[PDB]
Amino acid sequence: QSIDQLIKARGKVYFGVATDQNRLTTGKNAAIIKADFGMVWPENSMQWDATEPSQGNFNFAGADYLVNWAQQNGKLIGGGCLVWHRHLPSWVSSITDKNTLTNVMKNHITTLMTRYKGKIRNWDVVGEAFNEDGSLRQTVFLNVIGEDYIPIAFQTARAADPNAKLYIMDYNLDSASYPKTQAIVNRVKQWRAAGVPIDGIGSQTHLSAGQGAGVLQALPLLASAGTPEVSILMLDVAGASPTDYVNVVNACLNVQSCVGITVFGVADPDSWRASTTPLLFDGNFNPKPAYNAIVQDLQQ
Amino acid sequence: QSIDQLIKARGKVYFGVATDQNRLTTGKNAAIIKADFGMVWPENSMQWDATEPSQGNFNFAGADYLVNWAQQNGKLIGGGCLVWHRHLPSWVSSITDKNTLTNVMKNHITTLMTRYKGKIRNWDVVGEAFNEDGSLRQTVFLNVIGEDYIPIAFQTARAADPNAKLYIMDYNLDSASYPKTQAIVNRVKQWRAAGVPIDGIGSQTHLSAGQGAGVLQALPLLASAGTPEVSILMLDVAGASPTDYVNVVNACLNVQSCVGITVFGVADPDSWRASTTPLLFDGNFNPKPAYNAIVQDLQQ
Ligand SMILES: O=[N+]([O-])c1ccc2nn[nH]c2c1
Ligand SMILES: O=[N+]([O-])c1ccc2nn[nH]c2c1
Repeated sequence: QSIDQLIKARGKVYFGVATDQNRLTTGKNAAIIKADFGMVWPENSMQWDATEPSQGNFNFAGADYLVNWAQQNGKLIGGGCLVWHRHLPSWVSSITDKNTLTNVMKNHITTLMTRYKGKIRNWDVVGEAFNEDGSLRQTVFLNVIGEDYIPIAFQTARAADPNAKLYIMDYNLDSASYPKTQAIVNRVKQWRAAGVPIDGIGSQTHLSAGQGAGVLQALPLLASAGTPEVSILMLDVAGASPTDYVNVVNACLNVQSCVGITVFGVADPDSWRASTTPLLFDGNFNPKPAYNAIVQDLQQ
Repeated sequence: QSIDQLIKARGKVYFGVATDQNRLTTGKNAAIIKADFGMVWPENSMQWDATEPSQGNFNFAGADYLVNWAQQNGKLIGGGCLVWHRHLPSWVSSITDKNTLTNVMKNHITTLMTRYKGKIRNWDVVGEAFNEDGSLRQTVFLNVIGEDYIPIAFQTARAADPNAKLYIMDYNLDSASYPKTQAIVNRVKQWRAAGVPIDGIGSQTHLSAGQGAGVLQALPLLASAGTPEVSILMLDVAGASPTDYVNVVNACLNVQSCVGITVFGVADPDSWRASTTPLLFDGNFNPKPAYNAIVQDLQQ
């Protein structure tokens, strides 16, 4: 059975997966995505280092391939990350002038979003903006533009494509008692109360064995910020226990504003942490017990 | 135990593999390439659709990543394919003017080769130019420019980087009695007699089970064209029988002008024909029997 179909039958929008051109032309990835998943995200092809490796020199071939494949196969598309220190080329982080950085950031956002205007359901606009203690991470954007870079990014994104749902994303939001989780919720509440157009919080969910249960409490806390949507993104679980995966799915089901879940690849050998076999299909492209456990949960 | 080291000890240049950025950041590919392979090729990142998606506007992010990684890790680099109908964007195949297409082709060759001048051992300049009956394939280049497109491509490439070995590549050159095999020999002999700088013939070797034995006769026939080098490229073998792989390796060893062998990926799940499990490492990144058989053959 298709986990995307089953999650839609439970009132959710999608079960998604990260992919890119050379996954779609190898292995069994295309067949599995066509049958079992409802939304695709670019694993790498929309990051800043992939799309604007030198100023104004945009590289869209990989992203274009993904968008076209998704449209021809009737899949939703997520995009990102527009503003993320981790995939930033050196030409950006060397800028020290506030006006120039504001305009470089705006141009990067606008160019990417305009190119795919109307085709992208979700954009991850700002990623990993928080330190573990809940303060704002001191990236080039914070240091040079100041704390208004987040309002600016979201206002710019809403203008570039008013159809898209605009998300902030972060990791280590998996426990309700962790300071980072409470910090992002209270900042998003205040931003939205001042009119910043943050439509969603996306939780980059990279779990160790046994950590799925904590998401059942963390995700309702993220939803308390009052955004229209929340999502689980980049999901993988070391060991791929059925218990951990089913707990994450049930957290999604329990939270009315949680629109769906995206797993960070199809098959274990193509994972960034392949030795932890953390995905739902094995190296032979066979569904693993965690896949079947999700199916059986969603049927009930 | 490294098949590249062992083939170098037998007097050859390399045992190589095709890869690209998102293979190097996932799985165990980087570790295996570091330990066991001596040359890397771009699986996709130097093809025309990837590098020049609109006229004169070049995308280098993916290819730059691979070249940098190879230099950091002491590996040789192959590049290609500069002129190949199978990865051609639509803007090229809609040109009908001979001068314009000639200039477009020359600019594509010169721009890529200049960017990496001195860093690339081998360039595959022209690919898949022959029909199965040995006539020239009627691609946009043949239809618009005529058969001079092949001489022009090679002369342009030699001027752009005189350090690089320049190859023509084709597939189905695996049997000495197949018409295509003798046809490429006939034409390469004629082009070299006219001063065209074709340094190598690269045989894109996609075998079915039991076809390795025929390479023992086909590869010496390809070498009879008199090029300084020949190579085995894009190698994969359905079923990955040790006998097939060893026969291909011994064909290389038997042909003085054969500089090396490149396999078309690391692990089975990442193959274009993964269901045929045709590579040297399995879906758990373990070396398969064919890998160990190559090790023993190179020591014997
Ligand atoms: O959910 N995702 O797998 C995913 C992948 C890449 C991304 N970049 N930004 N947001 C992303 C989400
Ligand atoms: O040998 N190769 O694997 C390989 C891969 C891609 C290519 N493009 N042109 N030549 C190529 C060789």
